[PDB]
Amino acid sequence: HSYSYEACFWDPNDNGVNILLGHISQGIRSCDSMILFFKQRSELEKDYARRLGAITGKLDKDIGTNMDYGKLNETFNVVLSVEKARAQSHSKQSEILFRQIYTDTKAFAANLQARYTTLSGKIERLRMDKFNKKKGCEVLQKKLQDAQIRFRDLQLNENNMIGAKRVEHNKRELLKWESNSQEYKVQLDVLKQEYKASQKFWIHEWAQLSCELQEMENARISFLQSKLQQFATSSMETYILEQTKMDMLTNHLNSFTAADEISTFSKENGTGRLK
Amino acid sequence: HSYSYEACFWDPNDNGVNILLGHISQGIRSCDSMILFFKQRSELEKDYARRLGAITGKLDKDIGTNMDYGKLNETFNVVLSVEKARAQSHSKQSEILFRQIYTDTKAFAANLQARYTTLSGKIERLRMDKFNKKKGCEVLQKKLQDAQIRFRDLQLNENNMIGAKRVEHNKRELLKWESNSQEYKVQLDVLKQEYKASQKFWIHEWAQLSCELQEMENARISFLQSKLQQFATSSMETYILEQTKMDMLTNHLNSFTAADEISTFSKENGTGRLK
Repeated sequence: HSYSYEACFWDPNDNGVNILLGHISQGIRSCDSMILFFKQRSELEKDYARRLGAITGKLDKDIGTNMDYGKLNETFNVVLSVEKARAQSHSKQSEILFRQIYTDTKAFAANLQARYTTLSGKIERLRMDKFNKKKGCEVLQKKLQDAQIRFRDLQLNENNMIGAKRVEHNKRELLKWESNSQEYKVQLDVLKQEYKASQKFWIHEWAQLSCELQEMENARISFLQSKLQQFATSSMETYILEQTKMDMLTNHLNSFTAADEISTFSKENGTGRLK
Repeated sequence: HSYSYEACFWDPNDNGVNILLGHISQGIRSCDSMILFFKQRSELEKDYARRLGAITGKLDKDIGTNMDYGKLNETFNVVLSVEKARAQSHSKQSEILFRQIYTDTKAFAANLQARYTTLSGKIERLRMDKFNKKKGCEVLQKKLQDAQIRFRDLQLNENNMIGAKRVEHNKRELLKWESNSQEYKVQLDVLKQEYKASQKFWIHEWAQLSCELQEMENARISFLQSKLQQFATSSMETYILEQTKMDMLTNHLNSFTAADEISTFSKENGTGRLK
C-alpha cells in the first residue's frame, strides 16, 4: 500500500533505479524552461518600464509646452502621474523577477544538478559491485567444474599408465588437480558470501538513497511551487495597483463637466459684459 | 452674473476677442500632447504583446522538449495559457488605442483647427470693417476742417482784391471751397452712419460667433473627456483580466502538494515492493 520512492521501486534487475534516476534528471533540465522564462520576462518588464517612462517624459514636456486650462489640465497631469506610477511598478516587478526568482531558481537548479551527479555516481559504483562479484562467482564456478572434470579424467586414466615416469607424471597431475578442485571450491564459497553480503549492503543503501532522491524531487517541486506564487504575487501587486490608478483617472474624469470649464474661465478672464 | 463666452467678453477695444481666440487656439495645439501619447502608448503595447508572445512561444517548446510530470507539468501549462491571454489582451488594447482613440482624436483635432481657421478669418474681416470705417471718418473730418478753414480764409481775403481778375479769381475759390465744405460735411455724415451700422453689426455678429467659440471649446473638452475614459476603460479591462488569470495560477498552485506528486508517480511507475 502507502506509496513512495523507497517503498515502490524494488526490482530484481534494478529497473526502478534507472526510472527514478531518469525522472529526477529530466526534472532538473525541466527547470531550464522556467529559468529562461523568468529571465526573458524580467528583461521584458524592464524595457516596458523604461520605454513607458520615456513616453511620460515626452508627455510632461508637452503639457508644459502646450499649456492647457483648468480641470482638463489637471486631468492631463493625473494621466501623467498614473502612468509613471505604472512604469515604476513594472520596473520594480522587473527587478524582483531578475534577482529574487530568476537568480535564485537558476542557482538552486545548478545545486540540484550537483547533488544528482554525486548521487548517480554513488549508485553506479554500488550496483557495479554486485555485478563484478556476480560475474566473479560464475567465472570461478566454471573453473571449479573444469578442475573437477580434469581430476576425474586423470583418475580414470590412472590404469593406462605403463612406465614408471608415466605413472608418476599422472599421479602428480592427479594431486595437482585434486588441490585445484579443493582450493577453487573454497575460493568459490567465500566469493559467494561476499556477493550475498554485497546484495545485503545494496538493499541497506538503496533504502536510504531512494529517500535522498525522494527528498530531491520534493525539494524541487516545492521550490518551484513557491517561486511561482512569488511570481503570481509580484505580478498581482502590479495589476491591483494599475486598477487603483485607473480608478483615480475615472473618478476625476467624472468630477467635472465642460460647462464648468467655460464658467470658471469666463470668471477669471472676462473683459466686461454688454449693456 | 451667469458666466459664459458670449456674456463676459465685451470690451471697447475687442480685447476679449483675442483672449478667446488665443485660448481656443492653444487648446487645439494642446491636443497634440495626448495625440502623440496615444500613438506611442499604442506602439508600446503592440511590442509588449508581440514580445510576450515570442516568450510564451519559447516556453511552449521548452515544456514539450523538457517534459515534466503531473501537477507541476499542468502548472507549467497554466502559466503558459495565462501569459498568452495577457499577450492577446495587450494586443487587443493596442489596436483599440491606435484606431479608435488615437486616430479619432487626431482626426477630430484637425477638424477643430479647420473650423478655428475659418472663424478667425471671419472675425478679422469683421473688426477690420470697424477699423477702416473709423479711420475713414477721422480722415474726412480733417478734410472737412481744412476745407472750412480755407473757406473762412478766402472770405476774409475778399476785401484785399484789387483787379477784376483778382476779384473774380477769389470769388471762384470762395464758391469752390464753399462747395467742398458742403459736400465733405455730407460725405462725413453718411460715413458716420455707416460706421455706427458697422458697430451694430459687430455686436450682432460677436453675440453669435462667441457662442460658436464656446461650442468649439465645449466640444473639445467633452471629446477629450470621453476619449480619456475610453482609454481608462480599455486599460481597466486588461488589468482586471490579468488579475483573474493570476487568481487561476494561485488557485492551482495551492491545489496540490509535492507529497501528492511522489505518491502518484510511485503508483504509476513502481517496479514492485520489498519483501
